Amino acid sequence: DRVKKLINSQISLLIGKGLHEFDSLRDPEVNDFRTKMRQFCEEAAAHRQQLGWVEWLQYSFPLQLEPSARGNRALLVNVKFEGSEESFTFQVSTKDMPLALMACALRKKATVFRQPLVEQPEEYALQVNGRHEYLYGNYPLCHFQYICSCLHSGLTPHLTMVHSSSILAMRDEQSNPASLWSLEQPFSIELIEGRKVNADERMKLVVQAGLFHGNEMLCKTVSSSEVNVCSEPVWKQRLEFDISVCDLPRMARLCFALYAVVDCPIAWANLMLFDYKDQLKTGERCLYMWPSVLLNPAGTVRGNPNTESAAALVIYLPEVAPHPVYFPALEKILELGRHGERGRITEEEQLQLREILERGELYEHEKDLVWKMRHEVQEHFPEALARLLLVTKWNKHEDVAQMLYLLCSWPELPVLSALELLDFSFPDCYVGSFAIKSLRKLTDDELFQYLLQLVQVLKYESYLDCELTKFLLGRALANRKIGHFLFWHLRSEMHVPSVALRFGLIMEAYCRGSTHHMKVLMKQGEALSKLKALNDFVKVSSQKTTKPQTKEMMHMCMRQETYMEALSHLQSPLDPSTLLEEVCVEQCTFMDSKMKPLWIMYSSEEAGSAGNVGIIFKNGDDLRQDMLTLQMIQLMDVLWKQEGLDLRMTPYGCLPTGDRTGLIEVVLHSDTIANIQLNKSNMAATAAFNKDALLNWLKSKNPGEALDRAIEEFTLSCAGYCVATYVLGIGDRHSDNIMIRESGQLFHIDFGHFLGNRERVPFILTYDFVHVIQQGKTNNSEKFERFRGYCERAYTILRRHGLLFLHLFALMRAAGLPELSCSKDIQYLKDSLALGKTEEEALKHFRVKFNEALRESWKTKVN
Ligand SMILES: COc1ncc(C2=CCOCC2)cc1S(=O)(=O)Nc1ccnc(C)c1
Repeated sequence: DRVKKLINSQISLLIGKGLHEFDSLRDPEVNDFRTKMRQFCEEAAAHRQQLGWVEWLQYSFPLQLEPSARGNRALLVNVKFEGSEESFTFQVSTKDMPLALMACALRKKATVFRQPLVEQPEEYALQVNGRHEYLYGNYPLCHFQYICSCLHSGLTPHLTMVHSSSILAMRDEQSNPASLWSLEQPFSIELIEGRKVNADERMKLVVQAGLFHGNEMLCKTVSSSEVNVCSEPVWKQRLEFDISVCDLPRMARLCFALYAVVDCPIAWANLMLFDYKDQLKTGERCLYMWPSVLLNPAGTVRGNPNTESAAALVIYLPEVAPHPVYFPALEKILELGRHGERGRITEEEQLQLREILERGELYEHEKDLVWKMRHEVQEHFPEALARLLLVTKWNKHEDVAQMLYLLCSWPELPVLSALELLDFSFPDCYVGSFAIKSLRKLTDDELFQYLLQLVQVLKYESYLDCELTKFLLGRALANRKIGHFLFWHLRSEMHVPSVALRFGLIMEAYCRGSTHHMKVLMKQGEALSKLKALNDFVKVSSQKTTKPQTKEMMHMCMRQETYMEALSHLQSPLDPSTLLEEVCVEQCTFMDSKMKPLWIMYSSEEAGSAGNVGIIFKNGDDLRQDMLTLQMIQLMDVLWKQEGLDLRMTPYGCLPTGDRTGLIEVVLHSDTIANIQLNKSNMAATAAFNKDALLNWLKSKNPGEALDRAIEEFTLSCAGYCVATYVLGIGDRHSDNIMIRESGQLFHIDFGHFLGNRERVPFILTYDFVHVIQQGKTNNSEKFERFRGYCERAYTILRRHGLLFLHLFALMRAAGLPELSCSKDIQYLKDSLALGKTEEEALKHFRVKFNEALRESWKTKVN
């Protein structure tokens, strides 16, 4: 009671919505979700409380491995022991396991402390200094993301030997405190009246209505009669749909659209015909409609929360029986579908099936053949499940029972196929459950890669308690990195009234499961409060006083006790492994752009060089599209690295955290092309020609022999971003949104416009980069053509995984991004990846675009 009331107020602050509002609804669906999901999450917290010390490391500090390891050389390593400032530098091989390194550290400890030790290497974990990152398991050193980054950057790994008893003390510290088919009457509803309708009084009001099973219409859309415009329109009329009440599928939704005629659209509404407990809905309903900016089937089945102004359509769902009618059980359904005649198929008719299954829209007579051959499909082409599901007649219960009988015997599908089955175009709760079963095999690394999309799938759900929510909640409770990000993906959409109820409930369920992680997340949101307040002080001050004056005004504001306490010693929302220890106030600043984004610098004494990190607080712009583009780029880099192609990419973090608010990870020792190209006086890189400025900057940052590898880092990262921006249609590319690292790595920032946005983005080649690739020479086709090979290679690797990109982009349509909503945007990708052509055909096409970019590049060399 004493702690439960505090935990409840902590949860409420964390999610920015009071838990009392959930109870004020008096909603049974909400209440049952809160009881059931708190049971599931506390069970998980208890399971975690007893975990072994190595399993607790797997929960808190999951391994960050290189993509090639997933599923030789000398190396200097510095190792200290927890509780001592003394350290030991020693040489190891890139192929040695952490155990060998730990055993070597223990021998070099026994020889200094003159004592034959009791502790063994098996009792220790290697922590990365000043990070929530560990090195454990049977993997060679080079296979870890930390050691791998240290070899490229030439840096020395600094590890700490943490004992098993210390790891177990962290676990203890973070403890949680103690029958339908008989009804053959046509489906009908009574459109009674409307409220708060704001429309043109010269026009008349109409109510269109469709019956949907996801994207497909169950029957033709019906329309209401015209009634003069006013705040309270009255109809009191019965609308009949060409479908039997027995034929209505389980996941069927009634979609409404209120509009004016002489074509101004006013509002929309949806609802499920079956409630969460499978009962057919009866009685009067008040539908608080959403404003339209015609019928919207993919829209939310929950009403508009603002009842103080939303227009409300009043409907009556008739009583089709004297008793409540529930949806038949799986046992009753499987028996109907179990009986299903099998006919013999011709060998000439079997050639037509194998061709269209491997070929993708179908013709009317081909669907007839796909359905007839459903049994041969299940047993020889099980990967064609989604084609068959689309040919099934969801408005004819005999077909649906027959399909579900095959589904329950269907072999498990590869992850790529399951991702397709999560699309709104497959709304059956059993299809969704078969897809989740096939996704259970996803590794925590694959899960995390597609986590963003899986969160958008939750918006397509028809009911609060679903298999996907339980799967995502179960994975978040067993891996703290997944839990961290799943929290921030939901927390960032709390300002959207259509998703606030579901996301606030899922966040509450997680907080029951991890009380310690709630405190860690609160500390992060508290920092975000102070950052918003400090960015507001800057947004105002910057437009009166000069940039250097506003900087010391910001620095004094940051030096207040409330700021110094809130902004220090927290986990980075961008990376849970990165600890943000001491704010370096004098190092902080802000951009002179419209939204004045804050650049907050941090340092750590325990972490050293790796502890010096930056975060950019952005308020005013929507960070969702950058986050998606960056994840897509990082996916391309994982795909390329899996084929042994490392193109030296820079997928920095970017996380939306609230309404037009979010963080971006600063990439240090990097500058924009525009700033290097300023060609300033008295500095190192000043050149005779501007085409040299960038190569002279690389020359000053990488002296002598370092330059040759800096040019190769540039070439590889160039080839990678040329392909990525081409495939993704990233336009609006200029010198101020292209940055380069002191290492030679080139990268892109400011991903506001992608997928052509409506024009087709060509392949781009800047001659300023071509000059760096050619090592400052006018003609160097040896180096230039290596670059063209790196490009062709990168492009062909991505095409082999084009379906993965298409399925992921299809799931992202749920997010509501203005430049990603319909098939028109997904078309840009099929064109850029040339997915309908053969490899030699698509490479030939790609070669033409690269040559066309080269002709465009010579138009600036000749000048
Ligand atoms: C879209 O906005 C951003 N995107 C990325 C960065 C980064 C920078 C350096 O490290 C990797 C991240 C920063 C921002 S920003 O600071 O909000 N905007 C900028 C616009 C143009 N030029 C600059 C230097 C910044």
